[PDB]
Amino acid sequence: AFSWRDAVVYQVYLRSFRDANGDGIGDLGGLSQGLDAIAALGCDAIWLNPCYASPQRDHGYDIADYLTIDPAYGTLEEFDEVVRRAHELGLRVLMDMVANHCSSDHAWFQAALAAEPGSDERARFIFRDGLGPDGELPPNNWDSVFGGLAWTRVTERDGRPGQWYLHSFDTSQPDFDWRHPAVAEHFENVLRFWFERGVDGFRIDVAHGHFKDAALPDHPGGRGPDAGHNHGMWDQPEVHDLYRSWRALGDAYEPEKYFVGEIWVPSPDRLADYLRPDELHNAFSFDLLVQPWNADRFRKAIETGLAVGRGWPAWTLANHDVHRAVTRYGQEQPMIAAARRRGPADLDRGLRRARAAAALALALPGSMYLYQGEELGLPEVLDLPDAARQDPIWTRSNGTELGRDGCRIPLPWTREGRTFGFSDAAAATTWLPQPAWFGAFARATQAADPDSMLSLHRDLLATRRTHLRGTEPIVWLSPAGAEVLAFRRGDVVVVTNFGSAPFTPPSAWGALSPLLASQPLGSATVPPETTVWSRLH
Ligand SMILES: CO[C@H]1O[C@H](C)[C@@H](N[C@H]2C=C(CO)[C@@H](O)[C@H](O)[C@H]2O)[C@H](O)[C@H]1O
Repeated sequence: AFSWRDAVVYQVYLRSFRDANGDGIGDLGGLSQGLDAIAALGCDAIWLNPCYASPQRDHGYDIADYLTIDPAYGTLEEFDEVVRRAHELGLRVLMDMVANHCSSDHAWFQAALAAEPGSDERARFIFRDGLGPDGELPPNNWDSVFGGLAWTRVTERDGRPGQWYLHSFDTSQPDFDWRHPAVAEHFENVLRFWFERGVDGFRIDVAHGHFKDAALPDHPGGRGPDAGHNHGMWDQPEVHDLYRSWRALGDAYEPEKYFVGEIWVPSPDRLADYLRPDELHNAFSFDLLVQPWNADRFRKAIETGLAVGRGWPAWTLANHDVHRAVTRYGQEQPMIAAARRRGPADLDRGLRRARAAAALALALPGSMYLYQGEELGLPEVLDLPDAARQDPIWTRSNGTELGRDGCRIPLPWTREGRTFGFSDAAAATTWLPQPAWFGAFARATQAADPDSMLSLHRDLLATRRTHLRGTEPIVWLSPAGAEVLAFRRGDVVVVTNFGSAPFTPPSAWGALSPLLASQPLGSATVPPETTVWSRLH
């Protein structure tokens, strides 16, 4: 039967999955068409990046209406059909909860801008007087995650500059005041609304956000690279009461709803508090995602994930915010900055390592989140033309930080077609341009090739379901620091040879016959940069 503990979740970046309407934008009609492909791959659930009404200044994470689907993606009726079709295929459905902030076009925030200092409208956000004799300094020294100030100054109704409002992310994403009672009430209503439509749970955006220190103190570390975690801006005690309330709400349903947090905090003990039994079910294990190709760093990150997750963490190797794994591992090897390195990526090296890494991560106890396109071995499109970039990171850095658009390129479905089957002929230009070579990675081509990245993922998910029991914990076979990672789970032994020479496992690891491998191999040595799953006799 289905279990969240062992779920393999396909992350659907809807804008770039499949364009059924022919407007150049991935949409719900396209997702409906592609659900058969997700289930055939072997996945257990889908998580949709936010598809609510949004001006797309942060591509869905700036929400203007939490109770409606963006008209570019479809109607609520089409959404209901997607949910029922997914369910009919056995796929559970996670939506994306974005409650730290809303779009500046949300009706509440437009009302706040039009209201006076001290109004209730502004009290639902974080508006403060500026510092300096004319208020020209921001109220404190906080940085936007996307670069620049975390505050924007507004014009008051006398036409002169006045108060500033806080935005942890883009200027167009004002942060709520989570101490204002209307905010919590609104988000309980949002949860209930979507749960009523059969949504099975939420991925929680900025789960370390929502509450800040009520005094909004300056970060003593400053703005610089090694300023450190801004303790006043994130990860406050009140956020745990919030998740207790959401968990209690979700636990009233049968089956109970599911919550996975997107949490970025440095301390594993701080992270673990989000996963206490009355709070969130899980959180992405980002330590592994940011590691370079290195056996020792992988092992340490896996150890951290297993402790924080109490034995069944939520693993992921890529998402819509970081460089694709084929690029990360194909580059020369040296928090989130580690997953956004620039420089030449060797495609064959990156594909080899990405295959081995997928095979390793899918053997770990717990759940696994596959970002769309990773099952095709897509590289990051680093050479996107300047003019095509849309990520606020690009604009706010004046072009000195590339941003995330290179992992959001519309997927290739067929070798043929001007958009590689992402849309039909008659369709508008795609919202981000696909490179001329994307057709080489087409899903249909890979499905027909037993050696493809897609076929490897299909084999892994099939073998994971038949041979890997969720109740069997890791028994480490290799020692700390080894260049070859090896463990046993029940009667399956997993070996990842991170190095460039073949490796012969010591006979004490058992009498092994191979189940699958991320490369060819009929010997008992593990080829370079290869993962092998074997049955233990
Ligand atoms: C290092 O992580 C930081 O930067 C990341 C980009 C953020 N990720 C989420 C936060 C926002 C803001 O809604 C969207 O722009 C991202 O796509 C979403 O996945 C993290 O919450 C934030 O802590």
